[PDB]
Amino acid sequence: SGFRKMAFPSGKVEGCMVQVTCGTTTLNGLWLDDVVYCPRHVICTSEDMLNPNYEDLLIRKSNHNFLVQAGNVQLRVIGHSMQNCVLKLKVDTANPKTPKYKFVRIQPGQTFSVLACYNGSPSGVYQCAMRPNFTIKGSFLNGSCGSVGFNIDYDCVSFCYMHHMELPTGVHAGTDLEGNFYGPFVDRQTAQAAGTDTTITVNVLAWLYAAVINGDRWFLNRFTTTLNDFNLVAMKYNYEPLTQDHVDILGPLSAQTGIAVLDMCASLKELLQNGMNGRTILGSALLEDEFTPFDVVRQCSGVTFQ
Amino acid sequence: SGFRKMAFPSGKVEGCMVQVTCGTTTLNGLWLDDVVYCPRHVICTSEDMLNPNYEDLLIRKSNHNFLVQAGNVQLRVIGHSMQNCVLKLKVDTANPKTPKYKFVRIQPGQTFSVLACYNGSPSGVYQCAMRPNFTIKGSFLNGSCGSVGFNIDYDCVSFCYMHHMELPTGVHAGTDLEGNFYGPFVDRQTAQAAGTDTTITVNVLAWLYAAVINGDRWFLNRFTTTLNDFNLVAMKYNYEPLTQDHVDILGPLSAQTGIAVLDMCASLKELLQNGMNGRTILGSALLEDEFTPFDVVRQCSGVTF
Ligand SMILES: CN(C)C(=O)C[C@@]1(C(=O)Nc2cncc3ccccc23)CCOc2ccc(Cl)cc21
Ligand SMILES: CN(C)C(=O)C[C@@]1(C(=O)Nc2cncc3ccccc23)CCOc2ccc(Cl)cc21
Repeated sequence: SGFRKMAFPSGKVEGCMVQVTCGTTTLNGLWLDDVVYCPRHVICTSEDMLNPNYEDLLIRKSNHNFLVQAGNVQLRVIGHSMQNCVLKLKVDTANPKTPKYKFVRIQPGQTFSVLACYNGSPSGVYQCAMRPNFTIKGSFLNGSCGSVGFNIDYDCVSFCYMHHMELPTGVHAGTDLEGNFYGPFVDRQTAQAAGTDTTITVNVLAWLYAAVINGDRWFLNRFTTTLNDFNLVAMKYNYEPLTQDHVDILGPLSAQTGIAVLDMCASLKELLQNGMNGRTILGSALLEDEFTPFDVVRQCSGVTFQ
Repeated sequence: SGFRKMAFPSGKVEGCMVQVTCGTTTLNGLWLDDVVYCPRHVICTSEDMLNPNYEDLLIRKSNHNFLVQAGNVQLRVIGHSMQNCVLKLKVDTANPKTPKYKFVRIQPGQTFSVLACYNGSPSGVYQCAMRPNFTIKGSFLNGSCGSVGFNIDYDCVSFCYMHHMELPTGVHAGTDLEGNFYGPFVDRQTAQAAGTDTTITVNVLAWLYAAVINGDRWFLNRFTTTLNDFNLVAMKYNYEPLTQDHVDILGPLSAQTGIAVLDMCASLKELLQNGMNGRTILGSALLEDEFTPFDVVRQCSGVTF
């Protein structure tokens, strides 16, 4: 029993973290096989940050301009190419610690672990969700660029995020490992703002099921609702609408706890209306939305605590 | 910017996790050098746990009764001994992935990362604090025993916890790596209950400093308090007393933010007597107490491992 925001063990990603230096810029790279992936903005030189022409800046670079360091060993860059907003540095050594991996593009509401790095050295690991506005609420200081988001499912690392920038509100933006940004963001210092963030409703419902599995029940009620009436109330609290796909994915938790999805939806409807009244759910006074239905099933047992 | 509950990178510990099987019981072991450490209750069946004589159960065991598996390789147990509530299995192979390490006993309020494991395989890493009642509010299912708690200092792993059991309230109990339980717990299936938990006051203050570093400052007030008047109020709300050592350890955060420790205490004093009033601090409606002053400095400065 118990419920924690749990990150995947970061060891498989730690053995891939390297330091990439281009001129005065130093950030992190992900060394997989004989390729080092990093944000392409490592090549930007002060006046090439408002409107950088990356194709032109990269053409002017040689392999000898990129300094790649893996621990206390300097890797030899033998090629460089760009794929969207990610720079790929071909090196003369395959990473002997390369895990089984894949590059996956995730959708909002999905969770992943972040291995925060500085100068190619891992400093911390935390769990977060891709917000509906395509930002992540990370914890990153200058030098964290190139830090990666990942999931580990059954021996294989799925790389889903690479950190590129911090927006004016302190939230973070990045790309998948193919260099495509999540959200309407660009790797330019031009005026950028995240859209108004909203609550990942399916994740709140999954977390309420986790609370019931862990013995919490005070928020439960005898009501049920239609999916449409629930969505009408939820959107008034900046909660995202719940689709039939979300109701289906909540099915196993519904079967495990004996609380139908729309029965739980009526409990969430009441929680939004009254507040918590000095009570907590899984030690939290706010509704948690960074646990997917998959995370709750992964973390929780097969038998519900009665 | 941003503030997250952050665990140490778990790689150095992952290379030490092995599966230990004794009879029908399977749990996790920590393979360091040529020794596998695990909870001694792996020698227990079902009746044994009700009233166990571990010295007697262990004497009846032979090295071949212990099945130790590191990945898909079986390790040969060549010796077995007990140190308090931990079983030490001498193996014929030193772990080539043994990091620089030490065994440290932590105090309540101190934080550490937990590498939750099942069948010697790491499944998750999370950060938690040793509660003042010596329990940890972990997330553990059956098979998680032997999962370890650790911190990292420079390139050295300090092992501070090994999971042994779950109490009736769902909170967890375990030992240091020398087998000594944290708290008044015993490794037996008997009526046990954690004492009433209290809030780690120095950690709340550190988290308030982290909020000020991140621009969240609505709770700051003009007031200050004495350490004695603060403690009188804190005791009343089931908050741990704040000592001069805590005030000293909060010194760098005080210097960085320009808010004296006793100035921040008057802020906490008001938050306790009045609540948050519909506001949040670092996105939380409750005061967070699982970040030490060192965790806040480490995160709001980027110390790497
Ligand atoms: C991984 N999880 C938990 C998801 O829900 C992913 C996701 C989803 O709906 N997420 C979204 C939740 N809520 C709000 C959102 C706003 C904008 C954008 C997405 C939002 C992503 C989109 O495609 C599907 C399709 C099918 C299912 Cl079952 C889920 C999803
Ligand atoms: C290093 N270089 C070349 C930069 O320009 C990085 C930078 C950035 O956001 N870095 C940051 C990441 N994450 C956290 C941070 C915290 C504080 C301070 C900075 C942080 C800073 C300037 O604004 C942009 C704009 C667009 C892109 Cl893609 C990157 C950036």
